Amino acid sequence: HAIGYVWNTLYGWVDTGTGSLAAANLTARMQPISHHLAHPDTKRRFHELVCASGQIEHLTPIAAVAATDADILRAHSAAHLENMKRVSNLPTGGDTGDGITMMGNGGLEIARLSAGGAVELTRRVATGELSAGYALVNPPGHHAPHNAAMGFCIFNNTSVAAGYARAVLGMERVAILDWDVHHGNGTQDIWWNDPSVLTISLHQHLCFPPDSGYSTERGAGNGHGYNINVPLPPGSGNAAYLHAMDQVVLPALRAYRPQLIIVGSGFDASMLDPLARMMVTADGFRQMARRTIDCAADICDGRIVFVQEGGYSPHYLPFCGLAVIEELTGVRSLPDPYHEFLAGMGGNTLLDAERAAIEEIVPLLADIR
Amino acid sequence: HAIGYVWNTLYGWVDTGTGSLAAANLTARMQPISHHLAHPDTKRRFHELVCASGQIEHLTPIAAVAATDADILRAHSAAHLENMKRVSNLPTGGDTGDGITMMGNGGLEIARLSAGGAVELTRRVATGELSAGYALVNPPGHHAPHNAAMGFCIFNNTSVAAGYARAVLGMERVAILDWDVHHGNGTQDIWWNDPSVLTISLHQHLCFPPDSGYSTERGAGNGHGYNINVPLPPGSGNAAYLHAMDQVVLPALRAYRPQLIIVGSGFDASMLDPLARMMVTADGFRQMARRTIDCAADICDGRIVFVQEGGYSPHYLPFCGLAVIEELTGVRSLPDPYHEFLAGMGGNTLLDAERAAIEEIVPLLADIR
Amino acid sequence: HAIGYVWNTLYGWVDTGTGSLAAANLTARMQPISHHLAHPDTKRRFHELVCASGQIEHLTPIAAVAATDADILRAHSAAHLENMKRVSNLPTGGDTGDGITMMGNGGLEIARLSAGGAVELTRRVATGELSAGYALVNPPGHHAPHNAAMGFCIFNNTSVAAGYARAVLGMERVAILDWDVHHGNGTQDIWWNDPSVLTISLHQHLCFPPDSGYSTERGAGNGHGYNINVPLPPGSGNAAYLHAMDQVVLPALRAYRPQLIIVGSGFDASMLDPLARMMVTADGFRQMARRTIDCAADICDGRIVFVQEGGYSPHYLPFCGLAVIEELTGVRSLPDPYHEFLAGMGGNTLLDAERAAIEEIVPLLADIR
Amino acid sequence: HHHAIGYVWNTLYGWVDTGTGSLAAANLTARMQPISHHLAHPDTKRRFHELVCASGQIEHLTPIAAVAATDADILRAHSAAHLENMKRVSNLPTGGDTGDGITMMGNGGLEIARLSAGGAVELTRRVATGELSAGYALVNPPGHHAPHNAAMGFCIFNNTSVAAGYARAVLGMERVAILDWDVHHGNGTQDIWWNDPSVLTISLHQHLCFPPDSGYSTERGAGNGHGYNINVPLPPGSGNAAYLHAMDQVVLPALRAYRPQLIIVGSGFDASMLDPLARMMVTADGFRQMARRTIDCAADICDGRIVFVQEGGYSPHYLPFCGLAVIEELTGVRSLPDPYHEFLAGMGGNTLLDAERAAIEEIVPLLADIR
Ligand SMILES: O=C(/C=C/c1ccc(/N=N/c2ccccc2)cc1)NO
Ligand SMILES: O=C(/C=C/c1ccc(/N=N/c2ccccc2)cc1)NO
Ligand SMILES: O=C(/C=C/c1ccc(/N=N/c2ccccc2)cc1)NO
Ligand SMILES: O=C(/C=C/c1ccc(/N=N/c2ccccc2)cc1)NO
Ligand SMILES: [K+]
Ligand SMILES: [K+]
Ligand SMILES: [K+]
Ligand SMILES: [K+]
Ligand SMILES: [K+]
Ligand SMILES: [K+]
Ligand SMILES: [K+]
Ligand SMILES: [K+]
Ligand SMILES: [Zn+2]
Ligand SMILES: [Zn+2]
Ligand SMILES: [Zn+2]
Ligand SMILES: [Zn+2]
Repeated sequence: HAIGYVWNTLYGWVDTGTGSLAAANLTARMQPISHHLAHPDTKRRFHELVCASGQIEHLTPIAAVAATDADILRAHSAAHLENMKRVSNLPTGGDTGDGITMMGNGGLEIARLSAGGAVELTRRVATGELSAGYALVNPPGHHAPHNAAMGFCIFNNTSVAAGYARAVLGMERVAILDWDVHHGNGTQDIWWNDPSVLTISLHQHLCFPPDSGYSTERGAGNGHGYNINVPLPPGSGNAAYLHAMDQVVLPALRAYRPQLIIVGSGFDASMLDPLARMMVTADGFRQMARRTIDCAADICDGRIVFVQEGGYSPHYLPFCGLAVIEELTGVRSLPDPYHEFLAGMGGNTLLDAERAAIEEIVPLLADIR
Repeated sequence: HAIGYVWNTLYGWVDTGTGSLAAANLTARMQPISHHLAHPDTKRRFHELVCASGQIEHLTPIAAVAATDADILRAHSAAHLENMKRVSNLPTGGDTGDGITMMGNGGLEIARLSAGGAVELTRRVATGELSAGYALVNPPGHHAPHNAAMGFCIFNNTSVAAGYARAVLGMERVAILDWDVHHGNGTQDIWWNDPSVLTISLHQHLCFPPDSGYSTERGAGNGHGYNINVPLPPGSGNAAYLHAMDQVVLPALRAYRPQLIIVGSGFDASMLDPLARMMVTADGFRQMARRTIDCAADICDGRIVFVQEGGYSPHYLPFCGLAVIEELTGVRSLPDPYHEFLAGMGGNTLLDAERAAIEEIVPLLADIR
Repeated sequence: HAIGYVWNTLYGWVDTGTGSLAAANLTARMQPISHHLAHPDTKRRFHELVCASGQIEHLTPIAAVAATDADILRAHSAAHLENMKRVSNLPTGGDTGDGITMMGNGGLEIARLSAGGAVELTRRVATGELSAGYALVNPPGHHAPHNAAMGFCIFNNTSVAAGYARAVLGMERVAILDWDVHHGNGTQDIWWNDPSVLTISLHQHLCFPPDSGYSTERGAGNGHGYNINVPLPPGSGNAAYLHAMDQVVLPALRAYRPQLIIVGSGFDASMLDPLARMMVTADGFRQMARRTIDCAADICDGRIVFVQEGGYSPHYLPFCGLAVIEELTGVRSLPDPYHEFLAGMGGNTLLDAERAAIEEIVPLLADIR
Repeated sequence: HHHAIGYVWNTLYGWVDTGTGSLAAANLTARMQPISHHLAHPDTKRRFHELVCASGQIEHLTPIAAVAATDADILRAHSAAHLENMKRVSNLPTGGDTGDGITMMGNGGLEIARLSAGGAVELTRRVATGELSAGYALVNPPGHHAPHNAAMGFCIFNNTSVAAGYARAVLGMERVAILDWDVHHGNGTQDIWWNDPSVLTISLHQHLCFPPDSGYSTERGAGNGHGYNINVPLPPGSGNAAYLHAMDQVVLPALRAYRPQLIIVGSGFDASMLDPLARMMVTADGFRQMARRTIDCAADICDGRIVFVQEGGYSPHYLPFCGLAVIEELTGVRSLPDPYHEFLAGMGGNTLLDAERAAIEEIVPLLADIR
């Protein structure tokens, strides 16, 4: 039991610009605002709560090491890397291609530290120095496919980490479990043809991106059957999420027998998130983390690495993230002060449409060898 | 003919404090934040868009007139009025009662101007000077019952306005249609025994408060049948809302034949709102407004007054509000720049559970004489 | 009689980006920040106080009308106008030339409204519809010379107004009195050879720009003697400023007999300004305004137009501006709540070095015909 | 190429709730509109901390955890009555002002005030007794305006006096110096040690900037403490030349005469060229030279024992570079330019003006009475 924790100051310095989502735009009458939806303060407040709560005293700080060009090229194209260097070199940075993904001047340095934080924690868990950990990285990763930045993501951090373990550590099988509320299309893309990385995405159906995350997207060639999408309807809460964990996610992991589990740990499924419509509470994320850590203990010697994805409530995300940290440390010392306010809103009964969405995926488990 | 518009600078000066929802609290480790969820910038950004878009050139600006004690006592108890001016007269103000509802020293001035904005616009529409209008007030109203402040609401603005229309203008029947995503419990309470003010609330079921808004809440005594709740499931979008408008709301208004329609116009049912889980877009709000305004044209010579309630997306609320203003002016000159991004997310299909929730209410129409 | 007042919502929407002064830059480790020093909220808070104080009920609101190409060319070169059109048309705008003055895409719209606010107010004062007024414009103007943007100024608003007054309003003489704390180098340049616009600048010596504002800069050719710089030492307060008004500025205006006085009204000489080291309080600005308005009454039928320049204290600038507005309206209804706090800090004694700096300018007065 | 340099930051220093006003509270009747960042908002000091980390300076520092100041610690500098009153405000559901109408605190805010004073104490404990050579305690809230019996001017407890008190009573040092270069007069520190020659208190400040009624050169202490308080009031517009002249002519000679066993620096950066709360012209290079001179003095006279403790400073833009310059002088690692250097160097302040010279000359005769 030693739990690694990655925070780098520059994770809080990501420049999301002066827009809300896209850039500010006078002709469209999109007024500038101080905090873009993805502003780094949300994740910084999570870090600061980790410290102020005293959880930091039970964690082993791990320094990020910047990802090299060669590290990035394991997961991404040369053109993509060149384009990110171009944008980062501009005097005020700029949009990276999709119109909602700003990088500041010099912001490539932070993207390298974000991917490198995930890699470094993976490395140190795999040696046995650490039993597990949480890499509280920013910018996020899971939307970025081989040849682009997308959806606030510059490089696919979890895929860079999985690529490292496969290339360097002699790991035959790795699983990436993504519970960010948005479809992990980038991760799905990168490993589409590859059975050596089982990619699972639990998400709100068609939330982002628009035309993806269907359960019929199962990979190709040798990789067919090694991508599992679990699209859930808007309004799904703890009961639906936990049913999905018990009926689909955990059985998939046990069938596949990964040697390492990487969690794309977003908190944008929270009850208070502006960028999705789900009803998960901190206690829901707690139970999700507890189940996944316990699964890792059973099947891969406890080797589990959490890597921050999205989440957009500066108010509530810190308590969602703290719950996961407490499940790693085993020190449960602070309440969720929003518990009683949120518990009365619902989401804790499994609805028939939620049950049916999960049942659609159960047959795909038979094809995991 | 002429459309009134109320904005007062002090609506943007409401001091929501340094907490997120409740106050910042060091022992709970709730870190202070610049913008409380209910910070006035959200509604100020709506006002600024009304101006910057050119909509202000098609509106007649109407100054708020502070609500008198006489005005406030038509909706509220003598003890409540005394208690707010007791609280406002305290050296730094204080707690109105529920732990999420601030008032500053002299913050009664803003509460009076908010209610008075609704009254003054009502007076000018109901007397025939204006055809209709929008009062972009703050603080909001609909959670304040006869004897208390609640859920960010000091006085029940729409009920103060309805009370004025009844007692001063001699209207025999008024309807208040509340499409803020939270249950209008305050409005329901005030008029509970009174068939002369038909109160309708469309809302996310049990979102806030956690214990009201059931469709069994129908009024009492002579008021029985003149309160209609339409609780909707989380995830409901444009399709559910428009189905509710056509199957329940418009028929209720036609059966009742109000001489004035007041709309409690919240935008917290929007797709990007943190404080509910609904999926309405600016186009949904546009169609809701168009339907209600056309109903008013048919049954009460177009006498319709919109009064701002909640809504918590500083990014997207301005476009939701602008769409409603455009339906009043008839000048549709600015695209919603979020439309394509949000359209893909859904909410645009009437789901069986949404339809069933609305169908439960249809039999209640028979009792509206 | 009537006092005109210009505010346009877009003046508050100028996007100053994510840096402090220059852009954020990660190599330099200049961390992004929400409010650039020149963020438009400072001027917006002045506008909001004009309204909240009740001064707006004593003012005649005057809509800004976009400055035309012909208007701009009375102060600037064809090349500069075309370059601003070029930068504003770029997909995400850009650098206007100096590395720090930026325009967003379509930002030319705001620059035209800023200059056009000054023009429209000037027209309506000159015709006698209004006796005087205040144009609370943004972006500012006085650093922009004939052939460039500079120091966050796109067009020289007061020179566009002066040029309009000369060519369209028939005025043979105009004076521009600039009491922004920084040297009005742009205004000086534009009218350098022209005795028909007397240009006066009171400023902190070498504050910005670093190499101009010496009292030896007196114009050339027919314009020799018709530019007057009054550089003052850091730490100069109410005593120095009022002595400079009494000994130099008012005598210059009286000797010149302008038909209109345009004031470049900055408040960055205030006691709490980050971007200069001067000690002027709201009462100092009040007295400067009272004196200049009274001078206008004596020499040009009261024709005086105030046009906003700089000022960077969001806390205190609103009260400095309000004091000027109160001298225009004659309604003195709110105290400066900082009065006692700032009065104790000094600046209210004429120091020998301050007296000496002002006495250096006196011989230049003899040459004004 | 350096010995161990202690550094104190605690997350809660960044969580001090300064409210919704500018200076005093927001006030509707006065028409003081609410604002996100109060002048004294903790982000300014947090931006300094984050630059220490992002610049790589943190790799050359020894992080030292704050230890909460105990009642006994606070009572070496303050009255029992003052300690008791800070508890009450700290219990209020949203906190409140503590006395003077500009000194906001929270429910629980005493926790942070104890951690601020305790950061100064803990660094002092480790520097004295030789574990560390020197250090910087980047604390918040600040200290120097709080006198024996009150909170004042954003200060709850007098952090540097709590540290000096510990050094005197617990470590048994006979002589301590507190050098305060925050731009405002250190009236609280002056008050606490007024009668006491065992703590030499020096304050460089803008004359009558804050408070409005103190900091004259005739305030020299009383009784056995007569001659062991030295004020150097300077005129508005004073810059690097004035401050370095003051260091060379008054401050450093005073320290050499007094022979303190420990030098505590009340390290504010509100004398900077871009500060809203004073009218001085010091640049980061100025603060660099001031720090270099003071550390070298400590090396000469008290075995290098020097503890910097954060006081004021209100430019979130520029303060981090001023603070970083001081940190670089402690580590000897000079890896980042001041990006404002050229912009500010043209503004002046680097020539000694006659009135500046005169203000400093007035104080030189007081050096004769330091025994
Ligand atoms: O955490 C995340 C980020 C998700 C996400 C990112 C960006 C989104 N984009 N929105 C817009 C809005 C308006 C116009 C164009 C695009 C939508 C979702 N996913 O994991
Ligand atoms: O627009 C609205 C918003 C209603 C609303 C009402 C109550 C809320 N309070 N939440 C909390 C959270 C934590 C602790 C106590 C209370 C938050 C939002 N009504 O229309
Ligand atoms: O009110 C004003 C302020 C003008 C002003 C002009 C230029 C400025 N440039 N500042 C920098 C700062 C850092 C690096 C380069 C340049 C900063 C302020 N003019 O009237
Ligand atoms: O760093 C500092 C700043 C001190 C400071 C002290 C007192 C201050 N008082 N401000 C006001 C302003 C308005 C009304 C009452 C009081 C403002 C600043 N001291 O070291
Ligand atoms: K795969
Ligand atoms: K996912
Ligand atoms: K009723
Ligand atoms: K409702
Ligand atoms: K001239
Ligand atoms: K000037
Ligand atoms: K002493
Ligand atoms: K001092
Ligand atoms: Zn996401
Ligand atoms: Zn609501
Ligand atoms: Zn200026
Ligand atoms: Zn200070």
